[PDB]
Amino acid sequence: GLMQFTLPVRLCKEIELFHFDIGPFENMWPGIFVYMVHRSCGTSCFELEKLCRFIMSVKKNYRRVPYHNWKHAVTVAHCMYAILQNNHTLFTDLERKGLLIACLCHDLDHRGFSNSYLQKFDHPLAALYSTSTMEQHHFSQTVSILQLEGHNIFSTLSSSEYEQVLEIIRKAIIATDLALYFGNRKQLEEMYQTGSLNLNNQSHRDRVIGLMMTACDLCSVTKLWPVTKLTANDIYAEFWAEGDEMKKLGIQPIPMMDRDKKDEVPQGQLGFYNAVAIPCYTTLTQILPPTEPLLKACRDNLSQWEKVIRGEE
Ligand SMILES: Cn1cc(-c2ccccc2)nc1C#Cc1ccc2nc(C3CC3)c(CO)n2n1
Ligand SMILES: [Mg+2]
Ligand SMILES: [Zn+2]
Repeated sequence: GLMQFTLPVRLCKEIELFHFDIGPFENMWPGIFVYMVHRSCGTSCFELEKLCRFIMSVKKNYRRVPYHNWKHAVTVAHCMYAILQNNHTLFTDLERKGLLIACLCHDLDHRGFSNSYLQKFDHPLAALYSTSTMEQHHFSQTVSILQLEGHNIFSTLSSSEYEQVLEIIRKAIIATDLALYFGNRKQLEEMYQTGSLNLNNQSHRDRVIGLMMTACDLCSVTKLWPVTKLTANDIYAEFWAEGDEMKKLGIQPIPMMDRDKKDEVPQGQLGFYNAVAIPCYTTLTQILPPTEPLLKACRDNLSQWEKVIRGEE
């Protein structure tokens, strides 16, 4: 009832900042997430015994892959927490509630392979879900954990609030499909610039929550350089394993996934910052001005990749 979660001082302060790293102590990550729900949503959003049981089933359903693991789930939710705390009054009670959960769940049961590798391997999930294959699976796994006994953290919501919150979570998780990001950002750019962007238009809110989801999902490019650079090793560890598997199916993988083309990593990061990360955080900053630190941190890391190329590290 009167049972606040507290963090040591350095964490209590740094968790409010966009560039926070949740640290290497896995056993503190659930405490961090509950702390964020309590401050973002209130101590009354969720029955604590249910939330804790839900967090631990979510954790169990993430796998020990190098990048798309439980640490990423909690990192992406912390970024969403920072956006919600710096844009307090722009979001409904239900949006606050759905989005942190969506972020914790957005990569449930990921195997460390792209939608592309599933389709070329001809994985059962690719016939059940022809587009956003893994992302429809992540949502399906979320609804499964919600229907386990003692796990329905949304039990107190009305029939119709429950359905809105599962619909916010479904669109939030689908939007983490980066193939959908490009179109969704282009539309958001045009609506903002011609002045048509309207946050009372539910289809516009959808778009805006989708862009936040892409921003939170890519938030490793907004950390301090030593965090960003070591995360790149985890990311390439998956991409190269998928490369290996492509070659096993008789297919030349794209260079990004070819461990034989390691040399050209720095130049490939530039591509990614310019083609994906910078545009994402630019459009997000225009629509939500208090998210600017994400843009500035991204630009700092692009500039660190330029330095890697010029032999200066
Ligand atoms: C487009 N491309 C081409 C090549 C390439 C070409 C030739 C030889 C070697 C590599 N590499 C890339 C790349 C990338 C990439 C993709 C997703 C992603 N998410 C994140 C953080 C949010 C987690 C990072 C940053 O690490 N990334 N980075
Ligand atoms: Mg994903
Ligand atoms: Zn993700």
